[PDB]
Amino acid sequence: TSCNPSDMSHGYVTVKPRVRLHFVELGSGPAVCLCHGFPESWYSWRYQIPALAQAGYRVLAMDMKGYGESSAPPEIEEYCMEVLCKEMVTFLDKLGLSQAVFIGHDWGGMLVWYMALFYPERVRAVASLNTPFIPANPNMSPLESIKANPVFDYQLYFQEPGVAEAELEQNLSRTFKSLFRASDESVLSMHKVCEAGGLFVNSPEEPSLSRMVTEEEIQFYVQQFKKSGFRGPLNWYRNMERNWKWACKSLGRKILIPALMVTAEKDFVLVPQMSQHMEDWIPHLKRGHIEDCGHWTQMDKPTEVNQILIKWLDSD
Amino acid sequence: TSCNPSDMSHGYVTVKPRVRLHFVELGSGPAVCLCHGFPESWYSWRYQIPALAQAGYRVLAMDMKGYGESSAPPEIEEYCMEVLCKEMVTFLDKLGLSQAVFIGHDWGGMLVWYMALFYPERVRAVASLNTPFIPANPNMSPLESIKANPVFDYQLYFQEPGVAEAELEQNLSRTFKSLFRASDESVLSMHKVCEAGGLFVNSPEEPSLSRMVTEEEIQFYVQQFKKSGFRGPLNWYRNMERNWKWACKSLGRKILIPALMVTAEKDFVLVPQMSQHMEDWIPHLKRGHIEDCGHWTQMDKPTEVNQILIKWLDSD
Ligand SMILES: O=C(N[C@H]1C[C@@H]1c1ccccc1)N1CCC(Oc2ccccc2)CC1
Ligand SMILES: O=C(N[C@H]1C[C@@H]1c1ccccc1)N1CCC(Oc2ccccc2)CC1
Repeated sequence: TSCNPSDMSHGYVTVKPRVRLHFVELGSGPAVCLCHGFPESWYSWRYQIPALAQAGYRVLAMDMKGYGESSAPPEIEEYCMEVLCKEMVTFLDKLGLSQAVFIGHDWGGMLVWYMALFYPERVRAVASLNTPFIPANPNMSPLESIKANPVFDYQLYFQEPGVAEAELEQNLSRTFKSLFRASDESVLSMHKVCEAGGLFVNSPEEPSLSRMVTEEEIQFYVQQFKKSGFRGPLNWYRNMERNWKWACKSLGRKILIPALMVTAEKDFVLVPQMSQHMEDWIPHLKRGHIEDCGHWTQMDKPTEVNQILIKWLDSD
Repeated sequence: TSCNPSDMSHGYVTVKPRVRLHFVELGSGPAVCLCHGFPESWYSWRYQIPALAQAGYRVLAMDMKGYGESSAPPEIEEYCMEVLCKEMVTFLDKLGLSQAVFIGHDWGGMLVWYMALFYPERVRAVASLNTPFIPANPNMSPLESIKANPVFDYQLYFQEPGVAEAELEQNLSRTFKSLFRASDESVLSMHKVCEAGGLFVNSPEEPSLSRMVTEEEIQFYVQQFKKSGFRGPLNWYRNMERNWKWACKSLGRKILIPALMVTAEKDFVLVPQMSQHMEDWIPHLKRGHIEDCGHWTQMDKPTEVNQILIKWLDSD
């Protein structure tokens, strides 16, 4: 059911002089590109990779820019959606793939939605775990969306370069044990982070291991983030204005390729209802929904995830 | 139309603790594994890779064990056909490929024949450039064979470890310019190498640049062989008794999968006639033939090679 790092084919593509993307590859058949979120890894797809391969697909599980063995340049602008999207199109070009199915989770979900929006010729079909597609609003900028919804206080905390990095890097084992939990095992409150002076200001010093993950799996993430740290990954949050401006350019156009939106009942940041009017701009959208499932969808409910993705790939 | 290394996807698979195989990967569709000869590189397929990919195939171009970015262990036993084939099987396994079409040239061609013989379940179809399939003779030694063939003198010169390595490594640039030439530009004789005391004793000091290759292409080979040198590549020659014995436990089995033999009119080591009775053991055998084509079939007549491989791939 799971992947061992040293038993995988590891691929590397240079998308521009500074930058190479690492991926893991398994299977033959149509190309399916898996795109993880924050603060994760190709390995967050470890339960999907063999199941999709076995179901008849050629799986490319990325280390997204900023992560793992992929390049992690320091400049904030290197991680705006426009740049990240172009690099992924280049990725396909170097691999000689005219198209691929894109499946994303969290920030990776935002990525695949924009790939579908701006590069539909290169996206055979698109699926997102948790992250909805909301057309950009030309009237309200990104800063007025947080005042409307206090849940994203932590996002403000993530803005100033250096600050969140030092807390998250301070003790990597504690970071991942604190984050990677089932929703009922939560020890964090993304609500008054800036005032409290940190995400872990008063969560346990020695968190217990969640029933979702083993010590060995936590240590893999720990090992991976020692390479470049949290600057690249946190830079994904620091281009809200640039992402908004860019999203605003494709107002009129709609996603006409096969599409899947999967919601998780207990994800308290990417709430199911955020996706509810996606029919209005994607009438053919297919849906899944996972019960009793928190934010860490792939880890939390791998079997449900596998069943939903495999059924959708095999049909449309 | 060729390949630029920095524009290729580079793949890496650890097949056992000490050994990882490097490959370049381009395209989508049925998997086609390309296996070069001595002393070459994945790069020797530079004109086939884009053509096959464009023709609807997923091309995996190998650095064979001993070469380029693949591991090159020192021991001679690591390069016997049994170990090499087993490793190629592990390669497919970890990539999650149940089968591949195998296409080989020179020593690579000998490899794919053995793969077809001993691992028919993993080999979809097989094609060899220049290298014929001759069933092993139970009654005649490997050293006994060379005594009915004086052109294979150079093979004796290859047996003592360190000797040829030193000659071929002493000026890499001269080495490749001396070897990679059209058969009418030849500056070498493989008549009496042992007693003449070297492959390059009577060839020019600064050979001209063959018409088949540019200075830049030559320098790529130079760069590649600086990593490991010639020990690994030459160890391919130093297992004749073991290879013979291994092959002598396969004399009942025939190749039932689709098979392609491509002969090269001016290959003065792997002569076309050496293949002339192959349909006695493979009745369904397809053939290709290339006029005015020396040993370096891929670089010498890339158009014709492409035409032939694509036609046969689309048919069986
Ligand atoms: O912050 C996250 N993910 C949380 C789980 C990560 C986290 C949080 C806190 C600590 C560690 C990890 N977002 C919000 C930004 C974007 O969602 C959008 C953006 C715009 C529109 C719709 C959705 C991607 C997902
Ligand atoms: O030496 C080569 N290749 C020559 C062109 C390389 C060369 C030569 C000289 C210098 C550089 C490169 N082999 C020997 C092994 C096998 O030949 C056999 C053996 C047994 C049966 C059938 C075929 C394949 C061809």
